[PDB]
Amino acid sequence: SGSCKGRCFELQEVGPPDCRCDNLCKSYSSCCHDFDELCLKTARGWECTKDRCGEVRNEENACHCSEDCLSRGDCCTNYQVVCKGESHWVDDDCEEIKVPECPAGFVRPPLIIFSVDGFRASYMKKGSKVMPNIEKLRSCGTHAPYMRPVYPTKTFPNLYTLATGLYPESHGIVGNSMYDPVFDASFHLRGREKFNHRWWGGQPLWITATKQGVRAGTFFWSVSIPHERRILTILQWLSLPDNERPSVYAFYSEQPDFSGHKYGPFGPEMTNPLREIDKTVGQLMDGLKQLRLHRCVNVIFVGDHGMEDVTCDRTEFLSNYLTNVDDITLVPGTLGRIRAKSINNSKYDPKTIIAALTCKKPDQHFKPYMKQHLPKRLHYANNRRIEDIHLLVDRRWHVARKPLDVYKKCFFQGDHGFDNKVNSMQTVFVGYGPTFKYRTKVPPFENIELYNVMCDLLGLKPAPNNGTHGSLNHLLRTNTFRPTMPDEVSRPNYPGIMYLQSEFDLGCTCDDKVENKLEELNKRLHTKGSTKERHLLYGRPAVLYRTSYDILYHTDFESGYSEIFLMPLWTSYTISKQAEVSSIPEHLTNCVRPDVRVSPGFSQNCLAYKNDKQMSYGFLFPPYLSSSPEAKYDAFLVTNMVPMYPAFKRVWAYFQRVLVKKYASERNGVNVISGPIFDYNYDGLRDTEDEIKQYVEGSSIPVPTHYYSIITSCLDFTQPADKCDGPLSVSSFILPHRPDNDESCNSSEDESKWVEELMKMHTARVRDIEHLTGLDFYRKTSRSYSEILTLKTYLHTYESEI
Ligand SMILES: *[C@@H]1O[C@H](CO)[C@@H](O[C@@H]2O[C@H](CO)[C@@H](O[C@@H]3O[C@H](CO[C@H]4O[C@H](CO[C@H]5O[C@H](CO)[C@@H](O)[C@H](O)[C@@H]5O)[C@@H](O)[C@H](O[C@H]5O[C@H](CO)[C@@H](O)[C@H](O)[C@@H]5O[C@H]5O[C@H](CO)[C@@H](O)[C@H](O)[C@@H]5O)[C@@H]4O)[C@@H](O)[C@H](O[C@H]4O[C@H](CO)[C@@H](O)[C@H](O)[C@@H]4O[C@H]4O[C@H](CO)[C@@H](O)[C@H](O)[C@@H]4O)[C@@H]3O)[C@H](O)[C@H]2NC(C)=O)[C@H](O)[C@H]1NC(C)=O
Ligand SMILES: O=c1nc2n(c3ccccc13)Cc1ccccc1/C2=C\c1ccc(Br)cc1
Ligand SMILES: [Ca+2]
Ligand SMILES: [K+]
Ligand code: NA
Ligand SMILES: [Zn+2]
Repeated sequence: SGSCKGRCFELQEVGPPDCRCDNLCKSYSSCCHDFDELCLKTARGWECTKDRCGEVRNEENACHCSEDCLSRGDCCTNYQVVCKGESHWVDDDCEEIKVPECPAGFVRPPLIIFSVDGFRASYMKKGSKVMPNIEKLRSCGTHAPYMRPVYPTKTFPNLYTLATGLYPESHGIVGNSMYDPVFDASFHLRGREKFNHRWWGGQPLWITATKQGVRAGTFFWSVSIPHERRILTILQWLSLPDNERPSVYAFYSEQPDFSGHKYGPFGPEMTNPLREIDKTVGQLMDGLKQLRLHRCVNVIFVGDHGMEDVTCDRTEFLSNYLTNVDDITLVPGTLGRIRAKSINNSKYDPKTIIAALTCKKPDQHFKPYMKQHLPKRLHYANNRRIEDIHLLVDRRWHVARKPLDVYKKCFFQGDHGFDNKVNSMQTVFVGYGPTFKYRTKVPPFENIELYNVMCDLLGLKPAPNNGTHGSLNHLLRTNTFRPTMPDEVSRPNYPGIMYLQSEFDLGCTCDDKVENKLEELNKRLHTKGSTKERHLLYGRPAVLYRTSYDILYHTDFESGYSEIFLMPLWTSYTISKQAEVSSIPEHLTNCVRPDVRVSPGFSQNCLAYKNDKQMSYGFLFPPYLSSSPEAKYDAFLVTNMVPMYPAFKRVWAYFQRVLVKKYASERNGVNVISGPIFDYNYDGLRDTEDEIKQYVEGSSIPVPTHYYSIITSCLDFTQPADKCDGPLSVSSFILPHRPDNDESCNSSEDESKWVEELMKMHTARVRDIEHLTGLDFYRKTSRSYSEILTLKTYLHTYESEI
């Protein structure tokens, strides 16, 4: 029942039930009666015209062109241009901002986040003729060719990842629609439930700012408040006295996502929304220039996801695959999440659901997965709000439950939400200001990294998050943060020859007993690690947890062998361009040899594989790439051996026999690090031994859930991988270790038609492998630590050129 007299867009929300005057009161139905009148003035528009100059202050107007307006901080943004012969910010040549140029009483440069919904990366080039302000920010500041959103590429997961540096599985907003079985409640876009704190995990920037005594603009805007009013409110706040003025502000545009849904990413109707966005960027920058803040403020221009072409006719229906579609609830669209419609119903069975959706039609436009089998690069499993069954939907398609759902809910021509590697889902980043570099292009990066940077730009300490602090230092002219290498926790043992053959009772056999001062002196040095400079190019990986392990040297490879897990944690080898592929000689098919540097009790044994009818075994260093007939015997040590389902042996064998040699050919040598991963609780983090759910039958040999490889070479491919003088190039994958090849609909064909495709799907960052293994790679290089962190966050996507 109170008033907004003197409180328009107040910075601290008042306590109920007293009427509010902040930028969120409309959204709550709690604004004061006089809010529209005082706080949402519209009279005469947003632009000073040639006959408003010098006017007599009329308080009814949206903005002002009177003489006192500069003092009141409430001029129209073009006031100086129309009235005082000033130029627009965009018409001025851009001058490097080598230091902040701020008015007295600014403790730090303000940060302004300008986030735009559905702003696809290619808009920067394709719409460049109609966005001269955005294009000036882009070419004068720092920009990436594009920014990778998180999965699912929806609005709320992505804007909250931008604010927290966390994966949605961690922050808890895992879609635009959710059901939380613990709270027994649902989250929807439309509604009031979305405003309930318990949905929102982690610690977003504005709460981080406040706990550390940095004042934050009320970030969020009720939808009806026009963009021009949003801008003038931000400029008004920038004129508050120093003890009241916030240090960070956010502006959000519903465009071009809104129009993109109706017309498609490139519909001719899309030119106008892009013009309007630019017009708003113009207004801000002219307003900052009026305030003399245009060389003081850091501006971030940032999208949450792109937009793809999607129409009604490209819908796949679960009714065409399942009889009894009514026993399920589907969260539909560009992804699918399936649960049981009722919990008292216990004839529902997920195993049978997946089977009925697996490779059922020649042209099938979605693939079912249990969430824990999804590619690890999506990080989309460790949350009770993520349904066990998940449908990865092809770009350009929708999934729905029944046809009735589509024609009664064509209407739309664009959508988003797909796999975050998809070109059309990529978005933008431009940073402009004293803290950002001048005319700098940086490589593409993931939006999870920005929370640390925004914290850096504000002199704040980030809450723990999924960014890699320091990986984006190359954006910044000056950085608060200088990262340091984590300390090694366990140091290795270097065993010598300690055991006699006959002490081993492993049920292993080898046709080996056919073999001299020449090459026994040589193999002695091979076991001391003579060729180790060749095979271990960037130093040994550090182990960052408490464990017992051995470094084992060989002619062709080096490994860190775990006495706890009975297998290597990592194996490292170099394959030059000139190296040859040989076969496994017939007599050595089944050869496994005891390793006399490791005790029987810390060794695997061949019997358990004999007795485990579902489980076989493979090697980490591939015997196919042994450098000589003699070196080949090393490849058959029991300590190079790991458990593999026969179905996965097809995959692995093809990688080792064919793909490794191909990459060495194409890249001029490669260094390969391979190993097992254990993630039974699907949290993207290394399991301890008491978390292992599967052992090779009647033995303490744990079964990995995944196998990784990290393949490194020289970015300058004219240099060989073992002789690189410069930056490195990397690709990695995390392959799921599965007893069938149901994932690949073409598996019954030759490996040359499906294996590489599978590997591409399971591409990973070296950083993903680090979390999953507790190792730290690239410890000894000539490169700067910041450059290495960037390499570790790199993802090889196998999409074409944007
Ligand atoms: C990406 O980055 C993130 C963030 O860094 C990584 O996620 C973190 O990972 C940690 C290790 O897994 C995990 O540690 C947990 O913490 C449990 C308690 O956590 C609660 O408190 C958190 C802190 O909030 C406060 O933050 C600051 C301090 O920093 C304070 O000043 C404030 O006061 C804040 O309140 C909080 O973040 C967390 O939030 C979760 O839950 C909320 C409400 O339910 C949700 O809103 C929110 O979304 C979070 O939910 C996520 O996390 C949970 C798992 O925590 C997950 O299930 C969800 O899916 C979702 O993803 C909490 O409120 C603590 O219980 C754990 O301790 C157990 O394990 C240790 C092992 O050392 C034992 O020693 C210990 O005794 C204990 O075991 C006992 O309980 C066990 C299980 O119940 C049981 O088995 C056993 O028998 C024992 O009795 C552990 O320390 C962080 O919580 C987590 N943080 C976040 C934000 O998720 C993530 O790993 C990264 N991803 C990758 C791939 O790298
Ligand atoms: O005015 C709005 N601000 C926002 N959203 C709106 C959605 C509809 C109408 C208005 C709004 C969606 C959103 C979701 C989750 C987290 C932040 C935001 C958000 C801005 C933002 C601020 C700071 C950062 Br950092 C990132 C995003
Ligand atoms: Ca785990
Ligand atoms: K077997
Ligand atoms: Na198959
Ligand atoms: Zn949208």
